[PDB]
Amino acid sequence: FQICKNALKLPVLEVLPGGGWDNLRNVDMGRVMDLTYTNCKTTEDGQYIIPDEVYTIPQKESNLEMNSEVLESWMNYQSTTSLSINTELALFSRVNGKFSTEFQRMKTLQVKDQAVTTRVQVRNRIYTVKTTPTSELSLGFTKALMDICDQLEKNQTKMATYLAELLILNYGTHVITSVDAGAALVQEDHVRSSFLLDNQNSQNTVTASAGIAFLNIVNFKVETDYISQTSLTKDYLSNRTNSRVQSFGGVPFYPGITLETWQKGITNHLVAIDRAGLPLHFFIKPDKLPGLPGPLVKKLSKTVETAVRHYYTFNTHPGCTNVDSPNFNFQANMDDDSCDAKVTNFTFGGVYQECTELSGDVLCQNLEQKNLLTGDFSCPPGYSPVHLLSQTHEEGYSRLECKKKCTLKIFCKTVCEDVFRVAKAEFRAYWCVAAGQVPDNSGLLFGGVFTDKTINPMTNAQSCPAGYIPLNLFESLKVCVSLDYELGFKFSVPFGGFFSCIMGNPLVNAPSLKKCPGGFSQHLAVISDGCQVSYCVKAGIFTGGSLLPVRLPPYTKPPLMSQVATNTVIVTNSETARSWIKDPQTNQWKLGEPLELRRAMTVI
Amino acid sequence: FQICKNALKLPVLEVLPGGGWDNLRNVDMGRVMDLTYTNCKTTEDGQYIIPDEVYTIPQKESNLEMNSEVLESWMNYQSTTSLSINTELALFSRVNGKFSTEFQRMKTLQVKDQAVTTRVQVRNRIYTVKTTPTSELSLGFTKALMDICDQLEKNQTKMATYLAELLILNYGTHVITSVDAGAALVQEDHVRSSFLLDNQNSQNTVTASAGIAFLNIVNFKVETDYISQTSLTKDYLSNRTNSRVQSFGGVPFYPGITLETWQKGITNHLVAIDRAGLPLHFFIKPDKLPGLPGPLVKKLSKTVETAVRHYYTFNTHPGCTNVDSPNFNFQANMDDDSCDAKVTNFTFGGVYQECTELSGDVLCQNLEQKNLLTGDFSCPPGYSPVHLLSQTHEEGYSRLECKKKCTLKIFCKTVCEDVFRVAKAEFRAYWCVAAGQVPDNSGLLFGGVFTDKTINPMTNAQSCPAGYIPLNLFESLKVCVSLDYELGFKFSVPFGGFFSCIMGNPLVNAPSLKKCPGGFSQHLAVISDGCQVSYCVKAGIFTGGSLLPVRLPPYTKPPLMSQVATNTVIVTNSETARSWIKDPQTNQWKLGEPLELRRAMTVI
Amino acid sequence: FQICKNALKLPVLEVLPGGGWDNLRNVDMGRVMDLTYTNCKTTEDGQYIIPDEVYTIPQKESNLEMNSEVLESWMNYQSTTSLSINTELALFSRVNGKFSTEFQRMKTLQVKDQAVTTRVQVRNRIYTVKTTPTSELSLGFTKALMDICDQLEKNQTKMATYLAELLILNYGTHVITSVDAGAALVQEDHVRSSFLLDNQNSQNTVTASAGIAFLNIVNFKVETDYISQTSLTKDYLSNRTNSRVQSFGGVPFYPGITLETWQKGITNHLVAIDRAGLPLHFFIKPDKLPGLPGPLVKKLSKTVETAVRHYYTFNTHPGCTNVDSPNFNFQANMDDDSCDAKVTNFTFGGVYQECTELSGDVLCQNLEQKNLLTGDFSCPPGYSPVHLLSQTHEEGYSRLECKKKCTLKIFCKTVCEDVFRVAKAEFRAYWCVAAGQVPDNSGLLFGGVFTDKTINPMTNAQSCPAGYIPLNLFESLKVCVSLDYELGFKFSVPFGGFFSCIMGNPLVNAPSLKKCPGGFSQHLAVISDGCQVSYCVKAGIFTGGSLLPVRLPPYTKPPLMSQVATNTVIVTNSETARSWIKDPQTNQWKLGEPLELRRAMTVI
Amino acid sequence: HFFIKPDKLPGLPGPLVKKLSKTVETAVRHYYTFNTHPGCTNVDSPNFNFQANMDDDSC
Ligand SMILES: *[C@@H]1O[C@H](CO)[C@@H](O)[C@H](O)[C@H]1NC(C)=O
Ligand SMILES: *[C@@H]1O[C@H](CO)[C@@H](O)[C@H](O)[C@H]1NC(C)=O
Ligand SMILES: *[C@@H]1O[C@H](CO)[C@@H](O)[C@H](O)[C@H]1NC(C)=O
Ligand SMILES: *[C@@H]1O[C@H](CO)[C@@H](O)[C@H](O)[C@H]1NC(C)=O
Ligand SMILES: *[C@@H]1O[C@H](CO)[C@@H](O)[C@H](O)[C@H]1NC(C)=O
Ligand SMILES: *[C@@H]1O[C@H](CO)[C@@H](O)[C@H](O)[C@H]1NC(C)=O
Repeated sequence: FQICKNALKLPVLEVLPGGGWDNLRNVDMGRVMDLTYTNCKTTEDGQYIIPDEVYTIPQKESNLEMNSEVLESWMNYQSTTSLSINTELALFSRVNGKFSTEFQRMKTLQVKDQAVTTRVQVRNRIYTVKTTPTSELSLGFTKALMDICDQLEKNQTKMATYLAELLILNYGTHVITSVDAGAALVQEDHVRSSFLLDNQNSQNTVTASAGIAFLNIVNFKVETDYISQTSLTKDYLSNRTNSRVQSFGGVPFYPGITLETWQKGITNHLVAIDRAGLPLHFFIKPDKLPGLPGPLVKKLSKTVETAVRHYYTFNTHPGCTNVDSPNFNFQANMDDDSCDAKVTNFTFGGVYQECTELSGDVLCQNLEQKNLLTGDFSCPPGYSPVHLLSQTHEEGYSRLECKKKCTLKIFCKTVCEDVFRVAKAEFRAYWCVAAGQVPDNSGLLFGGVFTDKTINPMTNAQSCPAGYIPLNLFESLKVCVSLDYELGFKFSVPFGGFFSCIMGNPLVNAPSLKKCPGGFSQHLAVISDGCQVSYCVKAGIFTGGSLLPVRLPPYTKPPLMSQVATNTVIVTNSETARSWIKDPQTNQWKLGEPLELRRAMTVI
Repeated sequence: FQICKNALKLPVLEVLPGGGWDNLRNVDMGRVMDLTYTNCKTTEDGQYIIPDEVYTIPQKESNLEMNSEVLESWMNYQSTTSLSINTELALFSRVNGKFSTEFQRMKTLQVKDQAVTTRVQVRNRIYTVKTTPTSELSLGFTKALMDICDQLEKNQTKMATYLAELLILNYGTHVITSVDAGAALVQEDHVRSSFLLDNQNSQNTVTASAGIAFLNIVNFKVETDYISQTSLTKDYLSNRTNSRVQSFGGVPFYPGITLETWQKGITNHLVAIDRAGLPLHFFIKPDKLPGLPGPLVKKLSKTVETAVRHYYTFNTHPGCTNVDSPNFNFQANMDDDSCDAKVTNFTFGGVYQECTELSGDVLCQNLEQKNLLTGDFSCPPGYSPVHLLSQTHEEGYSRLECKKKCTLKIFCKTVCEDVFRVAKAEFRAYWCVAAGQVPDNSGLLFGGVFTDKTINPMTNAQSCPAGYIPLNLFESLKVCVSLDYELGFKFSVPFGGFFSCIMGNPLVNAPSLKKCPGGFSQHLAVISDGCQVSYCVKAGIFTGGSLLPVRLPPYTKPPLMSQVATNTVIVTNSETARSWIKDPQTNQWKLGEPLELRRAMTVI
Repeated sequence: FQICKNALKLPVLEVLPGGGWDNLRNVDMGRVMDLTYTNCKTTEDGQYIIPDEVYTIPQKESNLEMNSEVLESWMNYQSTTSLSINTELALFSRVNGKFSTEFQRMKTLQVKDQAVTTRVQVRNRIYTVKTTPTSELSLGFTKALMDICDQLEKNQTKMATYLAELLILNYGTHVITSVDAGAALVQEDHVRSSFLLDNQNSQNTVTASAGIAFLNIVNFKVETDYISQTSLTKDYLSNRTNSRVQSFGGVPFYPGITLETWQKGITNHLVAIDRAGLPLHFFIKPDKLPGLPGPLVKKLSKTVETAVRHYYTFNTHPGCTNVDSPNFNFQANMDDDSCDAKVTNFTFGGVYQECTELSGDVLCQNLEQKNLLTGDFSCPPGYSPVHLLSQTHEEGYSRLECKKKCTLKIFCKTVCEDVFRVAKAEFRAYWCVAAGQVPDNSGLLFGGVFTDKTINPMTNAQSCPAGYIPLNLFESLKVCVSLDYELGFKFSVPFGGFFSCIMGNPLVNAPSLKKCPGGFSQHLAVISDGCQVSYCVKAGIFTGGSLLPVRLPPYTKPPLMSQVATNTVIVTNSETARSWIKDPQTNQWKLGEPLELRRAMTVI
Repeated sequence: HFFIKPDKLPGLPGPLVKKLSKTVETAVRHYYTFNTHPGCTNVDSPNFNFQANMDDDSC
């Protein structure tokens, strides 16, 4: 786009709608649109140039909120940088933006201080920039798309999902279509809930005081002299906690910039104020990719959909988030009435595993372990076996076969042959529940849980407590269970249930959703081939504390190539008489009846 | 248009009438007009150039409303950015602009604070820019039009509607014809209804105080000194809540800009102040598209009409919106006298489903489920079966058939054939109503509802309450029904009725409109192939709370190609002796008698 | 990139996401991306140019935190220079940044003064710069990658791990993908915990005082006059310890720079504010390196993974870090409930070694030593032998063989032949534990430990205490054990247990994790061929004191070439029919069936 | 001594470079031990050695 800047001496449009966007991480991950500047299309005013596949409608509407916008609960989270994306009725609208760099701070300021958040935003959005419907894709994005297509062609349903998760990590969860270019001047003013409970009838005065304080802090730079200083403003400042005036656009903010010099500061600076986009799985349509065939593009879109879904469900964590309730879970984003649900107590029953291995019995015996009570895969008397996960495990083993041909024993040289013998071993995890009123003595007491990735919240380290035996559940899931009841009673915590991605725990009252009852705090334990297993515990002190970080894709190490690579040179549909033949090129699909019939007669 | 800027050193007209416009989202979605600058046609003053297919009549009328414009109820919603579009007698004039970024804030400020909105607008509209009647269409818009035409040609009545909904998402619901270029300076000053009830005879003084406060806040930048400061102004500021001075045009606003420097700021900035346009389905006329045939263009216009209708009815939600009434529904946009209607109570009867599948019985048994009371598709004694939806469901299944030809067992290679076996399974949902005075013990109690898309407002999460069995209605509609009466009485809520897009519930008193009686709050449940099904519940606390977000098109995942693609090379009319023959090109329709008769003799 | 600076007179983007990043050392080690400037791609504003394989999304969001951010405990460590990397759920998220130049100072200020840290940060991040997914690698990084590949090809599994550790030392542990270019103005204000315990209800005032003090120190440069000076500010300054206003970006900070001149100072200066990247072992994918084969790249990635793991576990040290507890370990980064664990006391049992040498018995007898009590490899009565390490040791011996051919005894000249006879000697270390209640008289008392690398914390020098015999454990591990009980009782310290990388000590209660019980402080002793052995001691005064420095890779001297170099010209997979043939070039892998079958028939 | 690796010097052979690195290592060691002097460095103790750098509990 440098040729257009040379021909037209004016800065390029700063924020562009072309490119992927992540709802959780709250950042634009990658570029999904090519956005060529072959023709120097500019904004209707001589200020910014725009790519050819993007049109802009200049709104240039500047608002001056004289009073603050109060957010009582943080479940809504009317976000600043993206209000039209964190609000859509997506797969999960509640956790649409609950992992942002802004919402994390807002949450740690709202629950740890019992203080609602009030913002005084001055958003002078300049351009509502939008993508042209007939826009192409960027070379990197379409290259990753074609790579996922070729990997779905080679019957690698695990490697294709892994590459889709990598694409989401590199291109977000939503393709931005609309974006409100402009600037913002927000003061995320958190104020105690008791200040609103004492001024519920005078909330208008609270909002007015917040707004005038924002205004006089922006312009004056002097804290001893402000405008409209009253007693209620002093009480507001006294009940005020963690004030921060954040200018999302324009020249970087300081308490000295008069709002005239701030609004005039928007001449080159134009940041996304209200970006709105559709999910990327919906963006990849059969007409969007001309060379790639229709049904294959639809299968790839379904793969991207299920990968975005695995991203969402693994990222979000269900649990009550009511500040006053005792079973309040701080880490949870999406809240159900678990804290309000009747509290109970369950006795854990133990876990065992089965080995079904090809060869080399040393590797599956590591993941295989028996019960603590009985010592065998049989369920303890009085409990019911519940299935958790039925998938295969494999790790690569590098073997090199060397045969040396040595003449006169001085020309001796070693030449080898690298062989990678990936061994697959089926593994299944089972855990039982007290379906009957069995004695609590037999009831194993859950003491904690840890693997090499997460940290045991009870011990604050990747370690097994004293007196407990580590039980390897799948590969590295080390559950710590008490060999006896009393000596491990003070340290341990009542169990909540083990539920996985395919099958849930029966503890919720015969339908049983993938959740733990009795107001127990749920946490993730292990991810395995795009499937999660979760542990739930009593809502104690260790359930809260720190905020859970954002889990990022991919959710598995690169799956090894167990299946052989396939070349689906011919693609067919049973519904319609539509086919697609692969040319000698890598990705060049063309319609032809003779070639199709010939290659079909050859393959079958 | 850069050649005209080089030849004539002056900025281009900022806002243009060419382009689509969405009534609900309140933004210009896409460009429907080409707007070529082949001839450098300018405004009659040397300030802005205009496209060749657009003429402008300069009004340059500047108004200074010294007093505010009060809006008692928000049902009218005289919008700021578009007053001539949100007022037309369209398909739904009440919800014409009820999903705007402005109206949402106005509503949350009007009902949550019981405060009417008053605006002091200074709209100096400069140019009443209008489109030439003999104007062509943009390449992207006409390309999407031709795509919808070709898809209606291939007998894909579902994919064509999906592409029409996508076009509406990309080109809005109204093609703008007139637009009032200019700037605005509005103060959306919300003031309590009690302040107007106490000053009903002195509303003129309230409006004067609002206007003078707007004026002295715009110019002075000093809050301690204003002009015409009286006691009534102080009472107005005391009863004032969420003031915001929003300048829709010109240089971005700040409390320091004297209105002289604001009005002089309009030299390059020209935003749409009063945009007026006709719906896009009416814009696509037989004479608008020369190559595309007449009756096919009319069928495409009817498709766009029904798609805009599906957009509207799915977006809008009917329910009483009277602040004082107990059955007030906050989310509802269009209001009938439901809250004033006589309150009742109905006992829910249960839902069952039928499977009619081609092959592979595993997929339809997921959507098929029996009654909770009886356990069979038979209606419970004393109830009447009511039909909800009769449409087919299908999901794609990717199957690849591989036959390997391996010589010496070392040249072994796998070559497959991608086959997509879309399986269609007819599904029908039925729910019964207590036509007679049946016991309430048998009457199933509605506990809530959720799918993978929406969120259960009772549980605030996508989850089934404890003690309830999830009932899959169509694909993912998981209704939670109580197995017993008492234990689930405190959590559940009296039912309101299930009504779908094709058939409504008989609960409204034998004609039965698609609505729920007794002042019950209505909400959307599932969209399926452009058809909506709705659930209605007692107007409790959970019905209000947050405002319902804007539902966006398309209202279904891309429908799979079940029907075979067709090439209607010949098009005929039974009324008139008019035909249209397809040339070897993609879209090139030409009149010819010999070609028509020959190809007709060949096809039939 | 100088051609783009000549064509476009503007500074290059200062911080770039391309390049490796070390989590522990908290610095960008090396460059992992080539970042060519073949096309002069610039930022969307005329301020900075960017490499072709890097795109930037300008956020330009400037925040002004009016109140401080309090960190009660230093276990979370929300870092300033990298908040999105020290938070990810990596192999070890607790020690993700516990070896930074910032965290070391924060720790020595937090525990030695019992003072929590509060920061008032002004981070005006300008560009969220990100790497293109289809980006190549830098010549040096890909050269080191190819070197590790060739060394894994030559069956040097130790030299390959050594080169991987060297690469991590030269390219960090994480490949940066996202980076928030900008500036920061942070005041790491440490304040006593008693000041927060006395103002727990008034923590908002403490944060406000910290923020206003930051603001008035930044701008005024005069310490006698500040704004908003109250009594609580004076109490804050009285309880204040080690204040430091650190500007991470922009023009270097001084108390005179008004924040206007600081924010305006960001025109060329752009430092990483929030850098986010994935681990480098995950960055090296089969598609990232085209020439290098797939399974070999996967094996190299596993080698880099295990080398990063050895870096992490050797760097981190587990031990309780609770300030109030008596068993507080200052050096420990990751904390378990060891201090809270029941305190015990164990009697050390002694160490012996075995020699299994090829030839030249002088070298293994140095590492071999018998027990002090018994004087033989037999375990003392009442103890249980525990294995520590089973690996081979070797050191190079240079021998030159000279035979002189001298004519007339005056032409006499010496010509030799350098021969390097690396001698490998197997060595095993065993140490016993009092499995039974043996007398304490026989129980050897652990007096200390030292080698040539670390320093004995009891003697503060590499020396053996008087009256103790040095016991060489592996090569240089000189454990000092008491020959008697009483005379060495005052100097010595109760033992905690010897646990190594492969096998742990059985002192933790038959599973025994690699840890020491009873709240004993753990320290590293010796690293040997990528394996660590650790000694644990009673949590006394000498366990704290100074902070442990950062252990840096490689964790072994260059392993001698014991195994012969191999040329795996052919690489094969047993799962898929995929192979890779080496061309006469160094690293040029190409697919061919005839060449593969021929060379396979030749090698086997 | 660690910087001089077999790959750092291409012309010079591997084992000879390793022997030279061991020579540089032992020379740096002779530099260190000859430079440093062990002795107690506690100001209050009577046997305080001022010249000593590294301190053991000799005093
Ligand atoms: C394709 O992958 C699936 C899933 O692992 C497997 O069941 C099937 O046998 C594979 N087919 C071929 C031809 O590799
Ligand atoms: C909040 O304001 C009330 C009003 O007087 C005051 O009594 C109270 O002390 C304030 N709280 C704080 C924490 O300053
Ligand atoms: C066209 O579509 C309709 C609606 O699905 C269907 O009834 C009809 O059989 C189809 N005709 C052809 C020729 O595909
Ligand atoms: C509104 O104005 C009346 C007039 O005196 C006053 O009594 C009342 O307190 C005001 N309400 C608020 C909320 O300030
Ligand atoms: C390769 O190295 C391994 C590990 O030291 C050794 O066991 C094996 O014998 C070596 N093979 C060759 C051919 O050098
Ligand atoms: C901390 O502040 C309190 C409040 O008066 C004061 O009593 C105390 O002396 C202060 N501590 C220090 C170390 O200045």
